[PDB]
Amino acid sequence: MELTTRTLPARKHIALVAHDHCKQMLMSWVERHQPLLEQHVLYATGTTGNLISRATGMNVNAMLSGPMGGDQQVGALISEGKIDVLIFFWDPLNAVPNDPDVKALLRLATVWNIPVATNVATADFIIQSPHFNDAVDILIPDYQRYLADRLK
Amino acid sequence: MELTTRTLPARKHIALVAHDHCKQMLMSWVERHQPLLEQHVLYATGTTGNLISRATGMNVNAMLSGPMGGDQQVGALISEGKIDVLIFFWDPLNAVPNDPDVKALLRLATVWNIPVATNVATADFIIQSPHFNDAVDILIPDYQRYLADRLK
Amino acid sequence: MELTTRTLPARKHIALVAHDHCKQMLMSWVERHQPLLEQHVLYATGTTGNLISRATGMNVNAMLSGPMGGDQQVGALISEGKIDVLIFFWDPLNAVPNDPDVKALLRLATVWNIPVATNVATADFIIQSPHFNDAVDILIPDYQRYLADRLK
Amino acid sequence: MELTTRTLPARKHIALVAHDHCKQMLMSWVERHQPLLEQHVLYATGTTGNLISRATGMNVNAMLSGPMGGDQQVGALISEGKIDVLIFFWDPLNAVPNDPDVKALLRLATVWNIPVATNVATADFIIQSPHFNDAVDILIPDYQRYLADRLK
Amino acid sequence: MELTTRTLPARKHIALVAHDHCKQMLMSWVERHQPLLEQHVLYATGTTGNLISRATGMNVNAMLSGPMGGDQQVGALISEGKIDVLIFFWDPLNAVPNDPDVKALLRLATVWNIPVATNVATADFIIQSPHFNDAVDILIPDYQRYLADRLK
Amino acid sequence: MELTTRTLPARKHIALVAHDHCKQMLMSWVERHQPLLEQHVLYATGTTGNLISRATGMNVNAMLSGPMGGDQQVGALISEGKIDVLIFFWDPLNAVPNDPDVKALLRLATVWNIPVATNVATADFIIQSPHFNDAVDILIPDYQRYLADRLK
Repeated sequence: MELTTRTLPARKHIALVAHDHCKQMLMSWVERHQPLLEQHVLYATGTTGNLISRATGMNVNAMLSGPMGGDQQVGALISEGKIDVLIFFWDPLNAVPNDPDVKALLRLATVWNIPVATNVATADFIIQSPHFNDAVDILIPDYQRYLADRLK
Repeated sequence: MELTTRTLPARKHIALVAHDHCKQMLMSWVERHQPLLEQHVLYATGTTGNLISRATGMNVNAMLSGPMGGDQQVGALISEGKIDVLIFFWDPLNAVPNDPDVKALLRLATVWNIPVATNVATADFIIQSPHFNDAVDILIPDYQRYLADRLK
Repeated sequence: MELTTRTLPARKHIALVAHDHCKQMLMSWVERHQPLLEQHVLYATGTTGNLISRATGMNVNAMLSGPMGGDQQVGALISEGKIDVLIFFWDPLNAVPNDPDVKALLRLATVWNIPVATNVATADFIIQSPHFNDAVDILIPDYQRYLADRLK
Repeated sequence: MELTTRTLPARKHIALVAHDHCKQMLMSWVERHQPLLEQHVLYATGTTGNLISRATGMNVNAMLSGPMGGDQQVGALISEGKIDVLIFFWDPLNAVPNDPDVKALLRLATVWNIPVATNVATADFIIQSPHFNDAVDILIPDYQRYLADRLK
Repeated sequence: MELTTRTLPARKHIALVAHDHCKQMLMSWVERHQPLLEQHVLYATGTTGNLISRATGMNVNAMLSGPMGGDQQVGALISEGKIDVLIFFWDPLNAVPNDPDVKALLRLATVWNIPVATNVATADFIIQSPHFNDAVDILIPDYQRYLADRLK
Repeated sequence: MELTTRTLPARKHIALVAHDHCKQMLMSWVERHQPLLEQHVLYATGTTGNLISRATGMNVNAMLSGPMGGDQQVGALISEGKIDVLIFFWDPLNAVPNDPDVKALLRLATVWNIPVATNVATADFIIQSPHFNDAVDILIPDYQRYLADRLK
């Protein structure tokens, strides 16, 4: 598939998501990096988002709870180039009912080539990276040509 | 889980999705019922959408292609009460790349209790039902109450 | 591929299956439509079946419980043209051990093109549909042609 | 859970199933042990069963093809205690459409505790075992106590 | 695909694994077969292995707990040809977090064609089989040729 | 549960894995950062490894091909604390036979909290991160305590 470029802005649109057993883990991480995160645009699934705004006082755009469709809402935003970073702490030790949604979301994040962290170590590596606070160009699939070839 | 209601408008917002090996099967179903479908509002994933509007002249609100995010866009619309009927002809004899997206879409449609058809027989029954062209209430989960329980 | 036709009888052979968290929904639905379900022949997996028979007094041919093989028994009956309608309320908010059995059953229902409802709205539309109490022809794959093409 | 006992007959009801890329393997295996297999009752999925009977002249009770519902037909027979042994050479290297049916089939063979082989090595150890031609007691879930528990 | 052969030594390297609900079963099975098992080399996942040695006094090479990587460690050993027999009593009635690991390990055992038992009935037939203590040749995929093709 | 800590050495042990449709993408990424990667220890699955070394002349500890067990070999080393970073470019637009193996590897990489990149953007952010060349502490599950409770 042919590729094209997209610019991730200096102020990132970050999606924050965590399963219940990983919530306290995501909360700790968000709290120790708050000064930095307060500089970007935050999005989150329903429960996670409300817990964060409650604990940190930061402004978060909360979507629907994951099981109720929040996961796919974030997925759609990503496919629309509305999300630049995805922090998804899914539980690797307890199966969830929205497992397909979880896999679907990660699949799309892979496809659209945006930075993705599924654990703390990766999250720290990402936010400490130089281009986290600067604009940078990434290579994304050329959807227009992808679609055109589908209709030939 | 506490339930509430939502009213499906007389002119239904119908999403039409089909995997490649099912596109001809969907095309034919749409042509056979065009006189009826013309009275409603059509949505579809990228490829399916363009193939239809071209072969019938009907106006279809085409989202991104399934693999590229279309399925999740539809799922999001469903969870937001913007889609009232789902017609999804997925291939039952051929694994696909966006299988998780497929399962996640069907799960949400189940959750939000909207009429869903995954084959021709079900689609025919739904479309021939008396209230297909009428406003009718459906029971939906009470998100607000559901969320509160979560933040407690 | 290669398709032929089957005629669903006026007196439908209906399979009723529900996951625990959805059993009350199914039960209520059955009670509200007992007059009509009174006619037609009813089948069900173990637990679901006995509960219905025990609360409504209707005759129900109960198979093994889902986890014990009931889903596959229904599946087999469908592929053998013994089931005409499938009412399957699977839980979209909880994971189950017989998940593959569930997906397998829905795959076969799709393949054999019979009316399938996975939520109340879909069930209501199918049962309210005019040709629900009539003989209706459905397009089904021609197994003979399919098998012949396998042993070429 | 409650467990009771069942006796596997001296003369076993064997189910033979193989995916397309494993068919030649199953065929050879069958040919090498034909004299012994002819002493038992043979069952198979559509394609597999015909290929075997056409090549060996053996009497095989062929079910529908796997993708068309044969796997579930076998699963049901196992759950009903009509299949005592399962030889299923599935393909661990290729896609395969009826994947859930495959997992569901193996799930039931595990649940109902019957000898199961998914490769030649295991198939050989099983058929060469001293009690392959004898009656053998196996522990199986006690459905009665299971269902009774599910109710009341 | 090119196939070659490997010889399973007379003294087998057995891997023993069991999900929680099946541990008691495996334990008892091991004790009733302790005489024969002592003549072999035993391996097991963290929890399973410790319980066994702490009850039978037998020497068991315990890997990591399954959910922590045990299943994959066993998987690697098999592909490396260091495991000859796999006795894996996985829970067919309860969803586990390491589900993919479970499936991946079973996939590999199938690929490398080693004797595998997933229930007691199969475990008994395999262990009593004549060549369980003899050196036996098995067909395995010829990796050397398989790799060479990949690099053409 | 109980978490302990581990220190990734300044000289990282990097695992490189890619599905066929992503190999060209990984090669390009590798050569683009060869100067830096040259200072670290590289590991990879069969095909990927050979293709890399045979192209850059860098030393690569190649494992078996993914479908043949290499995915689990890598997963095993990660769980053993031998792999510090994982670059896994899996195909998001094409389903693979060793899919369970793929998910299991990703699951373990999540549990053991190591930096994980599934696309180029994530890989670049990690490798461009300042502490990529420093000794860094990461929180990991306290296995000892974990196992202790299991045997309480």
